[PDB]
Amino acid sequence: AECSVDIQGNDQMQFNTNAITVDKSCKQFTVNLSHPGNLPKNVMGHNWVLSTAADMQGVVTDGMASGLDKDYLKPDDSRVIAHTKLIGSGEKDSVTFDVSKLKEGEQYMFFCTFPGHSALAKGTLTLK
Amino acid sequence: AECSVDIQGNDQMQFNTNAITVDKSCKQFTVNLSHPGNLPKNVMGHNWVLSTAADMQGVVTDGMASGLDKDYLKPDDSRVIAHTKLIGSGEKDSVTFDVSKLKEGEQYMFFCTFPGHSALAKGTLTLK
Amino acid sequence: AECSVDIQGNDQMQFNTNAITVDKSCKQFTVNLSHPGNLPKNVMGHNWVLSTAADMQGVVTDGMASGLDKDYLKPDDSRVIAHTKLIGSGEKDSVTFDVSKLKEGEQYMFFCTFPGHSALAKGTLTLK
Amino acid sequence: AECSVDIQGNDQMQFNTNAITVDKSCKQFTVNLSHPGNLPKNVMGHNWVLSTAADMQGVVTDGMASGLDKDYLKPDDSRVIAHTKLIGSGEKDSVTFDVSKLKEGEQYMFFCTFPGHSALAKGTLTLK
Ligand SMILES: [Cu+2]
Ligand SMILES: [Cu+2]
Ligand SMILES: [Cu+2]
Ligand SMILES: [Cu+2]
Repeated sequence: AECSVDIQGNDQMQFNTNAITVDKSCKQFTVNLSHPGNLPKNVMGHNWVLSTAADMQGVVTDGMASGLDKDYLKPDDSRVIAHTKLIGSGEKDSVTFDVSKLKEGEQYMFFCTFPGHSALAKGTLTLK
Repeated sequence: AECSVDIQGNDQMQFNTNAITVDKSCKQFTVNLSHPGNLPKNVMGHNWVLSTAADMQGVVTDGMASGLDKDYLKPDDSRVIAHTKLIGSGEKDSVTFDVSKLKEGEQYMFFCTFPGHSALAKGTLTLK
Repeated sequence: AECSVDIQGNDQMQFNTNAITVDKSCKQFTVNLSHPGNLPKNVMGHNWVLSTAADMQGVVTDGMASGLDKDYLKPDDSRVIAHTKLIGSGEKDSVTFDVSKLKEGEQYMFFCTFPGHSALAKGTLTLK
Repeated sequence: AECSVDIQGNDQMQFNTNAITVDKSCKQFTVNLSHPGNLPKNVMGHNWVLSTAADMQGVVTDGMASGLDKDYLKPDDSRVIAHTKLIGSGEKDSVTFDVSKLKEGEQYMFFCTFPGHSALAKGTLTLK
């Protein structure tokens, strides 16, 4: 709703939304991430990473290899189209990206690369 | 925001929120349920049912035994503090209840009784 | 035992195993799927689909959108190495595939494509 | 078989079984829990906790509130029949409990109380 959306990751390992639609008339899109819980990020940390559906698995695996101090994301990973930092309850982070990076007819997924969170903390994103 | 909350159950079998806090000032609390996907009621129907944490297994068990035709809810189930109807994508329902029916100190859960849905589609609710 | 395995998917959305080793000496491999429970296909159907971990997410998304008549799988989805049928309480289905469809140094996943189940009904398959 | 069982919690948040049968003639029952993968206790610890299916939601909730130094278990929780302690990969722990604490007929669930894991790491236990 407009060119930005507010996403929350909570203490049950879930995102409040599992589907995002990005309007073609948006030059950029902004994702605002908050964490509505009471748990630290060493325990229940969440980021919002975006890649094609096909790349999801790879990013996730490489990322949990990198650890906390690297936000569970592989540095200079060319498959991550856009991402937030990893936060804990009470923290916030936003990222804006170019909608011209996405393309009509490809399937993208967004998820949390923190170990195992991606089973539930994921959702589709489409250019519409 | 105020004495009411908007909950949405989607196609990935989840609620947008897994924690609700009802303020003591509320005379009545309202829940507005929605189904943002595009899957039908028979495949992915969702309801919002409230019971003490203690009663959740029974309501959910007795409920899935009841069937689609009965919104998967034991008719006249006494353990059910409040509930909506089961809806499919595109539909809505609300339920309002007296806060006098809840008590401080007790633990309640809200959940969906459509077969298997309460594993992910559930949450806590407290009178604070 | 041999080049086959017997797997059950219950009314709680769980397969009875998380991992399947496929011995390199088998020419064909056969999975015999059963569904212990009282819930029907349309409500709790279970299939066993196999793909590389990388292709899984897309198989799932595309299958969700295919409908029951299609066993929630996309017709002629080239990413599906093999699959059973969607079966409900009390039914059985088997499938046999050539182990040459499999390469080692590839991670495989098995899962059910029925709406919302893939988060719980999944496991790994390794050509060992 | 007989009076013990060996279960594993992996790095995908899954137990290697979803059902356990406790022979009514065993006088004590021992559960051996190990943790295969590569991740640590704070990112993916697993404990083995047993309670009636009724009491499960409440033990799980009071548990995550208890913190990692309490193994995500409320102490002296009268609802916990038996439990191991939380362990990371590479670890192991056992618990032997008195089969006279169980009653045939009544349903039991075992599960991990680590934040958001019980949704995936859970199963039933029956006295036979
Ligand atoms: Cu996360
Ligand atoms: Cu539901
Ligand atoms: Cu299934
Ligand atoms: Cu665990």
